[PDB]
Amino acid sequence: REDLEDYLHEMGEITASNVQNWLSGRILLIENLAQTLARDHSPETTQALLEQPLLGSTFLFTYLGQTDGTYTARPTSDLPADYDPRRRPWYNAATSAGQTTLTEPYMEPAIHELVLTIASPARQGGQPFGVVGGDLSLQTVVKIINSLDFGGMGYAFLVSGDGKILVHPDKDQVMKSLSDVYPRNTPKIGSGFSEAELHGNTRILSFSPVKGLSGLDWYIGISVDKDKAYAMLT
Ligand SMILES: NC(=[NH2+])NCCC[C@H](N)C(=O)O
Ligand code: NA
Repeated sequence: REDLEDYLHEMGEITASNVQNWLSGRILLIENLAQTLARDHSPETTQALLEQPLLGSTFLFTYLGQTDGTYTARPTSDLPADYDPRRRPWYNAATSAGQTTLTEPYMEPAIHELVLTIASPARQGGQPFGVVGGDLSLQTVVKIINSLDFGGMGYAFLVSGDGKILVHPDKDQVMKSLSDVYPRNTPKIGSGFSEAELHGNTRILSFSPVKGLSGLDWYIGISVDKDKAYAMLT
């Protein structure tokens, strides 16, 4: 029957769970770094803390955007001379969220590529002195969304609650609304399964929410080829 619906539900929960566990470990570093900088954030200690093998191999750039405009980042790169950390989208994201949150994908100014930033408000007893941040390329996340093994029948993407596709294997549909990519019979966020057409291919979409992301309701979208998926086992 439509036990394929049961398959898309389990794969959606497993993917959403694997993305949560993947982001939890990286959030652990930024919080551990923000709490250490809360105890000491002198340029001597901030330098030694920002350059360590665990942070360097995990994020493209690990940095502390201070409250007075001071910026320290590892590794260093070419940023505009008027670079103010407080005008950055990751600075206001951690401030408005009041906790460790994820930024929607934006253009990284140094390497010119889509990245998602983990950011925490660095405070010492409700007195914020800066915002700690770490950059994850959108390409890394896309690889983690599709780490599960499909039968070549579909893929998996990340979409927000409002319908804006965050990370996606197709670079075109990134940051575009769910209505833009699917103009007619736009899939609905949440349960259940929706039918749509993309590039002349009948597609079935399912959405499983990413549990555990404080401050965000992000859904793992699973878009599978309808005809290719109905090739079932015995
Ligand atoms: N010194 C650096 N290379 N910093 C790079 C990280 C900056 C951060 N991605 C931003 O958009 O503001
Ligand atoms: Na396909």
